[PDB]
Parts: sequence; C-alpha cells; structure tokens
Amino acid sequence: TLRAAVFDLDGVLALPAVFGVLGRTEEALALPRGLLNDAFQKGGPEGATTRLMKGEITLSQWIPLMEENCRKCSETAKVCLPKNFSIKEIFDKAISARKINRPMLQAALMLRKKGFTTAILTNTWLDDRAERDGLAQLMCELKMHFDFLIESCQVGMVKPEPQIYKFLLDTLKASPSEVVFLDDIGANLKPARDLGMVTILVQDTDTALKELEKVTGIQLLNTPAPLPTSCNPSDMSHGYVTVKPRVRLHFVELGSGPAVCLCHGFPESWYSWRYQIPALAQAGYRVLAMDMKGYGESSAPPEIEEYCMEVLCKEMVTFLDKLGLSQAVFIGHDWGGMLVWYMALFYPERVRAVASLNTPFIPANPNMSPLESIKANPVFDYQLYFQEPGVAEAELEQNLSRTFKSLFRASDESVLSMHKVCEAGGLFVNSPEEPSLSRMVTEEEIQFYVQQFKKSGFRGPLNWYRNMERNWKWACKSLGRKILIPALMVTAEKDFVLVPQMSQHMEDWIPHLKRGHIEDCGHWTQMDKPTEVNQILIKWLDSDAR
Amino acid sequence: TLRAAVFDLDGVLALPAVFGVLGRTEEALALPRGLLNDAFQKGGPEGATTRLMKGEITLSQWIPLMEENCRKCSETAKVCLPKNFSIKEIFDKAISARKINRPMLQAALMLRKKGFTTAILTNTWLDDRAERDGLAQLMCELKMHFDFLIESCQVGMVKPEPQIYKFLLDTLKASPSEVVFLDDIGANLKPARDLGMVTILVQDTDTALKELEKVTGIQLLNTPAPLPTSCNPSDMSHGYVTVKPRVRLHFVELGSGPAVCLCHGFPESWYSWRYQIPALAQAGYRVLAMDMKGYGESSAPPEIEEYCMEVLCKEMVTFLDKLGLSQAVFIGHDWGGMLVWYMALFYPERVRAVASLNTPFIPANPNMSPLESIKANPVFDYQLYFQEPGVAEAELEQNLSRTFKSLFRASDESVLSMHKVCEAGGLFVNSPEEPSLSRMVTEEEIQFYVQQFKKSGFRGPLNWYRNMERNWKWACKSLGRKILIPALMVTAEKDFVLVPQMSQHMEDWIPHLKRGHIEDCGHWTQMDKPTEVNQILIKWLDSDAR
Ligand SMILES: O=C(NCCC(c1ccccc1)c1ccccc1)n1cccc1
Ligand SMILES: O=C(NCCC(c1ccccc1)c1ccccc1)n1cccc1
Repeated sequence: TLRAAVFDLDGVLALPAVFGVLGRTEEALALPRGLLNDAFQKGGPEGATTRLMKGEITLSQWIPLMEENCRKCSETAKVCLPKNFSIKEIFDKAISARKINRPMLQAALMLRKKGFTTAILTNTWLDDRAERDGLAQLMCELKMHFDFLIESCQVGMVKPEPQIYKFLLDTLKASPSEVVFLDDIGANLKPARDLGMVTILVQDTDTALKELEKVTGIQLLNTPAPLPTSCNPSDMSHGYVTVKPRVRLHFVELGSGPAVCLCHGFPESWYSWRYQIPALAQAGYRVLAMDMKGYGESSAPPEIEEYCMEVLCKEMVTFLDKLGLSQAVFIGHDWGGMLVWYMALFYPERVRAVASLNTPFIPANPNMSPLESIKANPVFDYQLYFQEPGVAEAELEQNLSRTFKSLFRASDESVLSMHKVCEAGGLFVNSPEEPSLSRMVTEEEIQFYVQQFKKSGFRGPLNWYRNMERNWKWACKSLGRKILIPALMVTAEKDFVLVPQMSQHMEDWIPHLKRGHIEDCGHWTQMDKPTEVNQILIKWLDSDAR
Repeated sequence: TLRAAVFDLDGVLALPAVFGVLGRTEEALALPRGLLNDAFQKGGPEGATTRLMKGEITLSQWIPLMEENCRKCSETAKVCLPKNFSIKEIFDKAISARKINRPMLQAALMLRKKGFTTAILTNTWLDDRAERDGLAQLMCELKMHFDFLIESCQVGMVKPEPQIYKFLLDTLKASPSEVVFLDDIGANLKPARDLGMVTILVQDTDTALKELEKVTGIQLLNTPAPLPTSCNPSDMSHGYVTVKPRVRLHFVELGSGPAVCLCHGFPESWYSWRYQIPALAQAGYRVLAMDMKGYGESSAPPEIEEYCMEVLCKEMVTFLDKLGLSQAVFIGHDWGGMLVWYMALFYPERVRAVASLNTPFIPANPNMSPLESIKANPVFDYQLYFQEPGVAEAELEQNLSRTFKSLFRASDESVLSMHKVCEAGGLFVNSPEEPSLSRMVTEEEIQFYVQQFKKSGFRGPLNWYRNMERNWKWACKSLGRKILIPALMVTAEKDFVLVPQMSQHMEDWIPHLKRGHIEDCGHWTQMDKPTEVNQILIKWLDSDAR
C-alpha cells in the first residue's frame, strides 16, 4: 500500500538543522532563550523569512532583514546584542557544518531500490552568498538519489501551507495513504496527516528509522553496507575526440578538478569503472573514463600495427592536446595499466601521477624476445593462442553472452583455465555453454558489454596482443630511465594471471612507489572490490596527485 | 622555391636560452667564465647531456650527473663552488623564466598562412621534475601552430648529428634547398648548410626576421596585429548530454580549470565563440561552448513551449548536474545573454559569475505585457514578424547562404533595416539576392553555419521568440530580487538593436555590476572585435571569477 517516501532536507537528510544552530548560538552568546528563533519567525506568513522561503528575495537580501528582527526582539526582551553580532557569520557557519545524514540517505536509497518513489520537499532559499558553492555541492550529491526535489523558493509555496502538500501529491501521482512523510518539525507534519499521509516525526535518526521499518515492512537499520553508486550510461556526458583522420576516441566525463584518465583492460569498456566514476567525481576530480582504441564507441581500425604501445601512447598525448589538458592523472587496469606505465616513461611531463591496478611494471629484457618469455610461464599460454588472426575472434564472437559470463567471475567462481589453451584448442572448450551469472555482475551489466562488443568485435582488442616484437623494441629505449613521478601499484590477492609477486622488483625502477593491496580480490578489481578500490585511489589522489 | 621553415625552440621560439642563463649564473655567482657551459657539454657525444638529449635518461636522473661535472670542472679551474650550489634551482629558474618569443611565433604563423610547412626541431629532455607542467603548457601552446614537432629525446638523435637533418627532410617530404633553418647555435646550422638548406643564425630576433623576410619575399616585420587563434571544429572535443528523454545538448570543450559556459544568440552556433575558446582555455579556464536548444547538434523539438526561458534554464541546470559541475561561469551573447541573467536570478548557487555581451538585464514590467512593449520600439518590429509560425522560417530557410551573408555584417556593411519588417512583408524584401561577403567573415565560416542550419532549420531558434507571455509571467516572480553575484555587462557601440543606452538602469538591480564597452563594434561582438572581447573577458574572469 505505501509506495512513496518524502524526506525534508534540514534536520532529516542533512544534520544539524539550522534551528539547532540558532539555539546553540543563544546558549554560547548568553542570549535569552528562543530570541534568535523568534527573530527568524518574526512576522509569520508576512515576515522576511516567509518571503525568503517563497523565493521573493535571496539569502543576501534577507540577512539585513533578520539582523533588524534580532534588534527589535532584543529591545522588547530588554537585552543587548554582543559587540560583533553578525547573522552572516552565524548562518555561514551553520550552513557549512551541515553534512549528509548517511543512515537516512541509505534508508531512502534502499526504499527506492524496493520500488518506492522518493522525494525531497524542503523549505529552502536562493543562496547568493560567496560561499553558495558548498550548498550547491550538497544539493548535487543528494538530488541524484531522489526521484523529485521540490524546493519552496522555486515553487513559491512553503510548509506548512496546505497547497505545497497538494502540489507534492500531484507531482508523485499518488494518494495520501500511499505516502510516508518524514520531517523534524511537527507543524509541517500536521497538514500531511490531515490528508491521511503516514507521518514520522524525526527527533533522532534511529527511532525515525525504526518507525519507517515498522510502517514499510522493509529492513533499513542493521542492513549490510551497500555497494558504491554506479553509472547509468544514458545519464553520462559522452565525449568524442578525433586524434587522427580515421581514429576517434570516446570517453565519458564527470566532475570538476584535476583531470583523471581511466584506462580499461581486456576485454572491457569505460563501463568497467562504473563504481569509481561517481566516487572520484565526488572526491573533487574531473574523471575521463575512456573507451580505449578498438573498443565500444572508439574507432577500431583492422590493422595490427595500429595497436602497438607506441601508436597507442602517442594518441593518448594527442587526446590530451585536443582537450587542452597539459596533464592528467593516468589510472589503468590490466592492458590499461600496461599503457599508463609507458605514458610515464615516455611522456612524464603530461602525466601528473600514475596508478596501475593488477598490472606490474615489467621492464623489457633486451636478451630475450617477449614471445620466448611468454612460453616460460604456463599461465600466459592463452597469449600464444591470441597471436594468429581470426582464431580467437571466432571463438570470442560466437556467443557474446557466454564470453562475458565465463570471463566476469569472482576468483572462487572461475570456470576457465588459462594454461594449455593452445593444446585444448580454445579458451572455452571444456566450459559450460550456459554459465551461471556471477555474484559480481547483474544480467543488465553483462548485456551492456554484449551490446558494445556487437559493434566492432574482438579484432581491435586482440590486436593489442599482436605487437609483442614492436612493443619490446620500443620499450628497450627506456631501459636507462626511472619512473620518478608519483606512482601507485595496486595488487589483487586472487589475480592468478597478474599475480601480486610479479610486482616485487618494481622499486628498482620506481623508487618512491606507493602500494595498495586488496585481499580476496580477483582480476576484475573495479567490480570485484569497488569500495576498497575507491578508498585506495581517493587517498592516494588526495595526498600524491593534488 | 622555399616552402618549409624549421625553428629551434630554445633561443629562437622561446627566450631566454638555457645557455644564456648558465652564463648569467657564472657572472652572478663570481664563477670562472664558461665553467657551467663546460660542465654542461662535458664528455661530448658520450656525456650526460647527450644521453639526456637522446632520451636515455630523464632530467631528474641527469641533475646529479651535471652536479658531478660541475665539481670536476671547478677542481681543474682551482675554484670552490658556493655553499648552496644547486643545479636543480638553476635549471628550475631558467626553465620557468623562458617565455614565447611572440614576434618569432607571429612570423611562423604568417609563413604557415602563406603555404609553408612549419616545424620545430629541438634538442630537448624528458622532464620529470615536480614543475614539469610549466614546460608541458609551453609545449602545448606552441605545437598547435606548427605542422611538425621533432624532439631529440623522442627520436633518439641530437643536433648537430647529420642523421637528425636527414630525418627532418624525410618528415617534411622536401629537398634541402626548399628549407629555411633557424637556430641560435652556429654548430647546429653547419650540417643543415652542408645539405644546401638556407640557414639563419638567430642572435637577435629583429635581424633574424629581416633575413627571413629577404629570403622568403614575405613581410614578417611591421605587419598588422593578427586576429586571435580560431577553432577548427574537426579538432574539437564534442560532448553530448541527454538532459531529458528527447532533449540532448551538444557542446565543444577545451581547457582545464574553472568551468566557463558560453551561450550563443540568434541565429548562431557554438562556432560564434571560435576566437574566444582558445584564448579562454589558454587563460586557464575549462571552456564549454554550447549549441543552445534548437541549434546545430542539439535537439530541436518542434513545440513552442520547449523554448520558454523556464524550461531552457532548468535544462541548463540539469546539464551542470549531469556533467558533475556544482557551478559554472555563464557568459552569454544576445539570446544567450538573456538566458544567463535569468540563470543568475533563479539559480545563483549554480552560477559562479555572470557576463552578458550586448544584452542588458531588463526587468519584467507587471503593468504591461511584453508584446505591447515590443510595439513601442520600431526597431523591435522584426520580433512581431517572428510570432506567426511558418512565416519567418520560410524566408530564412529559402536561401541559407543569403540569410547568413545578409545577417553577419559589420555595422557599416548592414544591408537590412529591422523597422517596418511587417509592412514590407519580410526581413530581406528590399535586400540583394547575392550580398557581398563581409570583411568580418570568410566564405568557409559562412558555410559552417549553412551546414548547421540545414539540419534542423529555423523553427527551434524562432520558438525562442514565441514565449513572450510565458517568459513575462515567470520573470515577474524575480521582481523582488537583486543580482548580488559577480556580474559583467559588455556594451557594443554600434549595435543598433541592443543599444548601449538600453543598459543604463542595470545598477538598480545589479549594484556591484562591472562594465565593458567596445567602440566601433556592431551586434556580432565575438567575431567583430575578437581581441577586445577576449581581453575584457579574461581580465574580469581573472579578477571576479577565480
Ligand atoms: O592478458 C592480459 N590481460 C587479460 C587477462 C584476463 C583474460 C585472460 C584471457 C582471456 C580474457 C581475459 C584475465 C581474466 C581472468 C583472470 C585473469 C586474467 N594482459 C597481458 C599484459 C597485461 C594484461
Ligand atoms: O532579437 C534578438 N536578437 C537578434 C538580433 C539580431 C537579429 C535581428 C533580426 C533577425 C536576425 C537577427 C541582430 C542582427 C543585426 C543587428 C542587430 C541585431 N534579441 C531579442 C532579445 C535578446 C536578443
């Protein structure tokens, strides 16, 4: 029966409430009890604050009106306002102190996941202070988790006027008995309750959440920690840069601040960074998640030599030039991580900082070709199978759903063996035709990769493996160099191909290298342990790349 | 006969040269003459500096090798190096002091315009210092003006080795007698001269430019000030954001730093900001030049109500939300400027700063509809002609080349009269069928707009004029507000429609408003006076929006 939940911003989704700060200011300044809250409410529906909440005036126009209300109130109370009394300082500090009430937001996110329509109905103002960006950032973080955001100053109505509740019900397309309304002010609950809405008076979050649990029949308190916020591809800004006549690179962009370039591995997409993109934008970074050459909406020329590391690195530099970026932080995973180490060795002036997930920096051996080094490790046998053009493309393109279901699995769910792939005649020869869905991915996420690989296939992606000799001769030019810019190596405990021990001698080449290690994490690092990846990257970016 | 010009970076395109700074350090530190230049060249082809210029080692690896060369040199000279002697401090200060030699760059730009292939051939290093961004920014600014950039550390060869000159001729596809080579080091001229190239020894820029004038037969010195750098659409990063199910906005993006949103007028394009986009990116801003709703690659829904200011402003806020931008500086011209004032009145928390070119802030009059106010000015008669759907679309779409040739003219070239458009039965009824090309625009620039308007026509653009009543009723909600965020009004002397005197009472509503005025500037401000617009915007952005 209940299908919508409406939350107030102040005192419910954001703590502390402004009224709580007015009460603390009177206690700190030895002012009469309720003096500031009386000045705030002065005039009722015809007062300065109602005009402010309705959007008739801005916050800066209201500030001297509130100051005058404070003096009028103090004159009747027979008291004197302190020497340096300022409404602006009081409100700036109050607005700045207000943070998201994470448990209340987790409950709203959980109700929305269970089919509820969620809305914020708040009495707010048009903020024109020099510090208005702090409020704008809070509103941006919150509004993405709600279906509707109704602000009094935009609709010209305020709570507790009965018209804003009628407006709310029309916006939600729901009848009052289908709506739960949460508010910290009892006067704002009264009109919702007259219409027949379920109301919860928020004094403390825990008791408010227990009432919300009891009335919705959904567990909100004591539930497990949720996964990070993910990307909806159709909600992303899509960018397209032509780096050379036939090569165009596609990227997805989110955030402002230092540029951070995300480089995916094989056989992946910009979508492989879906849990990182919102967290990294929220941390204060401009994230550019690439579709590498040969993938998704990026150009996929058929020629092998178009995917040698030298051409690939030169095109990433041109990509920076065309976007007008002198530097970017380069974060790679798998083949992307292989590329970001060579970006640091050949173009250090364009790389602000370098991070690799799973992929170690392995210097080229001038005494041995990479094809003879590949044969010396039985786990790299699938790389010899990928050499002959057409062979692996036929197997990997035959059934796209099966390809991504067999590959994208947690370490304990792996249904493939990378050794003796050549003798068996394929990657999937002793694997099920219909593999089960991994606990790591959903069916909708698997179909995104299927749709992406339906466009250009596996030729471009497989050509990254077909330049062993060209990459080796080019890497041999950097054997006298060291990586002396900020660098991070993240190892994944359960990656059986890119094993953590493959990274142990990296300090000889990158002496001030920072490390990260993720336990119980397989190859697909970003989607296997998203919270752990986000915390390791955000901490290193904040300290070494800012 | 001469068809290529090659310039060195150090001492030719960038001043001062590193060798000049080594000589000044010896004079300042009372060290023997030539001591630092001997340490620099120590070992010749087998020394640390040749290894650095060839890309064998990075700048940070070379620094302690140069320090050791300095001590070895001082021991034979029987002298002591000062207490705080540091190669890093000396090189950081030398690299940082180096600026673009504007006259030398203007000459290269002029030779390229006259059909010459231009190249930079430099002995440079892989810079991995914490301060390497300064060098990266210099290289980015320069490389866009040259056909080729050959760096010794990338090709493994150095000047004066004869192989780098053979490599240069193969890259240019030219024979030595067709090439002019400019260098400040005489030893680097010798091999170019042996091949038969024309060489110029650059001691001072003026004498070097007189030699270049005499040999090319092209005037380089004393020529007029050139127009700002323009945009090549195919070299731009193209962004696409879906703001609502059927509405997608297209933008072009360049730069890093605070976000700056450019909003064009009628009947224009993101391309109207072609002279501003590179200058603003170079000034340290992330420029987003929009194709407004109804134009170019942005969605053009047929419905009139899709272009009312309220819908338009809400979609620009959603545009910011989807890109993850809490704020942007909004700079508008014409209809774009009309929109940026309403972005400041309704969403001040999302607007970092607001600037309008030509368009004044005119508050809504609640006692008079905007249609009766339009009739009271004979110059706004074309707005009544634009009211009836289909009529103006038929005239403006009939001949696209004629439409843009008749509109895009300087104040003295205007071939149209905006008064009595209704009585005459059209904008072009007493105008030539083939108007001459204005001195402001080229034929290629006119064809860009023709190609853009061939897609969705004039319906969407004309619908901005068909919401007079809806815009008026919505603007009447902001009559009690003031604009209290940083604001700039730029007036154009010769705009006969959006006359400068229309802006005189703006201070009553925007009390701390900053002003700009451009003399001998008509309606098409950005392309009429691009250098003047760029300087007014960059100065205001640097002081009020940073
Ligand atoms: O082969 C490389 N990555 C693909 C590994 C992947 C894979 C192997 C074989 C086929 C497809 C995908 C994998 C999947 C699961 C577990 C470990 C590894 N690298 C080569 C140098 C840098 C990357
Ligand atoms: O009509 C508006 N701008 C178009 C002016 C333009 C023009 C007028 C008529 C047709 C096309 C283009 C013009 C061209 C040349 C000189 C002055 C003005 N505004 C309405 C409010 C804000 C903008």
